[PDB]
Amino acid sequence: SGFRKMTFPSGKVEGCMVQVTCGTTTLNGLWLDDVVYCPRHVICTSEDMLNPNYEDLLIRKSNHNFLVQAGNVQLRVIGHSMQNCVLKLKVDTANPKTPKYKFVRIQPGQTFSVLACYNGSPSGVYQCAMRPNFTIKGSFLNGSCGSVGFNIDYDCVSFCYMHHMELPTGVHAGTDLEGNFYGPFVDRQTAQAAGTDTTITVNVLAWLYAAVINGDRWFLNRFTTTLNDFNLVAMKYNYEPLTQDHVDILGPLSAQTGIAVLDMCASLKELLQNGMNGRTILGSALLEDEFTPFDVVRQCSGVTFQ
Amino acid sequence: SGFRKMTFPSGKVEGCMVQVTCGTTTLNGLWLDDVVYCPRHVICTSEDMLNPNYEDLLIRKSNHNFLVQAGNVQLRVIGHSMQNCVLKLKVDTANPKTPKYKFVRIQPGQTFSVLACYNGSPSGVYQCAMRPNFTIKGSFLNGSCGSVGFNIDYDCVSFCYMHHMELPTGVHAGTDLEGNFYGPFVDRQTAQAAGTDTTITVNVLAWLYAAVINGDRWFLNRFTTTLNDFNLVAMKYNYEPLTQDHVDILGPLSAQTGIAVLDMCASLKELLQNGMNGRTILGSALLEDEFTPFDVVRQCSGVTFQ
Repeated sequence: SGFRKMTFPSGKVEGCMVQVTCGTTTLNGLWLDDVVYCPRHVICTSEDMLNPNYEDLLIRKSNHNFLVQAGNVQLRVIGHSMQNCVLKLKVDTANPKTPKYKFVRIQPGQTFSVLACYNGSPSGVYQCAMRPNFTIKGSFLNGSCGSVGFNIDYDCVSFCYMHHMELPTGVHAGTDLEGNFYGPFVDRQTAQAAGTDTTITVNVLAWLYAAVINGDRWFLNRFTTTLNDFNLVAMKYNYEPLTQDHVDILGPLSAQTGIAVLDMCASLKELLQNGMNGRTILGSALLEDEFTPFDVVRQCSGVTFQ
Repeated sequence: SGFRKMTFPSGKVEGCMVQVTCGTTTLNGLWLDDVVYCPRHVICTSEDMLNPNYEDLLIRKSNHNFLVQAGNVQLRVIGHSMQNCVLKLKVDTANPKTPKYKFVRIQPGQTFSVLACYNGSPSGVYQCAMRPNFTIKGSFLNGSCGSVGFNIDYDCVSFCYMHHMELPTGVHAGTDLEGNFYGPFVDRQTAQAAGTDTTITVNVLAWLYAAVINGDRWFLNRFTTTLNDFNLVAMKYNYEPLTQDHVDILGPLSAQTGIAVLDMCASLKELLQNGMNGRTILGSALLEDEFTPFDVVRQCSGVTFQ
């Protein structure tokens, strides 16, 4: 038993983390096959980031202006191109540790593991979720740009995130591995703010099902509610509107534990209107929304992926 | 910026995770050089665990009764021995992925990363702390035995934990890599209970310093307190007695932020006597005690270890 925030084994990703140097700037890159992917603002200095013409700045750069280091080994750059907000440095040697991988644009609410890196060296890994406002609440200091988010299914590494910037509000924004920013953020140093960050309701119900499996049952009420009435309460407390697809996704969690989805929605409705009354659930005094229904089934059933 | 629960990159440990089979039982083992370390209750069935004579059960076993699998490769066992609560299976081939490692018996309050495994396959990694009652609050299902805890400094893998059992209370107990159980627990299926689990006070103050660095300052009071008076309040709310060594360890956190340790102890005293009043600190409504003062300096300064 037990339930904690888990990340995928980051071994397959460490073998792809490189250091990219371009002028006075250095950040991390992702080395898959003979292409190194890195944020495109490595070609900017601190003064260019106010309003950089990336196409113009990229013209002044040649292949030999990109210093890619894989540990102690240096990869000779033989081609550079940019799509959206990412660079593609074609290198001469392919990564011998390239795992089976995909580039996946995840949807909001879904989670992934983040391998934080500095100077191409992995520094730690933590679990994060794609907030409804397309931000993530990771932890990134200077030099962490280029760190990737990913999910590990079977043996395939599903890359989904690349960190790009810290917003003035303290949260983080980035792109998929094709360079497309999640949300309406751009890779500039301007007044950027994220919208209303609501709560992923389907994740909260999955986290509540994991509580029942683990022994916490004080919240299981003696009431019920319909999907329409529950969504009325959800909008008052800034929760994502629950759809029937969410109810269908919570099917196995409902079948494993015996509490119907709408029955758990009433328990969540009671928690939104009465609070926790000083109690805790899975060691937390708040309602957690960064566990997808798959994340719970992973941990409450023991799925491996080596 | 940002602050989250972080684990060390588990890559160096995945290359050491093997599967050990002995009869109908299968759990995980740690393969360093030409020795595989695994829990000693792999030689027991479900009925032996009430009161197993491990020396007697180990006599009935020979080298060829131990089936060690490293992925698809099988390691031929050429020698078996047990020290305390761990087995040592001498194998013919040394692990080509053995990192620089140590066997370290950590002290309570210190943290480590746990790589959960099933059938020798890594399944996920989460950060945990050695509670004052020598338990850990991980997450372990059947087949997770043999999973290790570790810390990564520089390039050296400091192994410190090996999971052994789920207590009836739902928490977990284990040994160091020399087989010595943390705490008064034994590797049997008997009525075992952990003592009073108190709060690691020095960790809470470090987590409060990380809050100040990250922008949370609502708890920084206009009072102060002495070490004696604070320890009086700490014992009322079941907190570890703060020593001068703890104050000395919080030195750099005090110097980086400007709030003295005793000044922060008054803010913590106010939080113990008044609660959070509905507010949160670093996204938590409770007081976190699973961040060592080193864990904060790791994350608030960007220390890498590849």
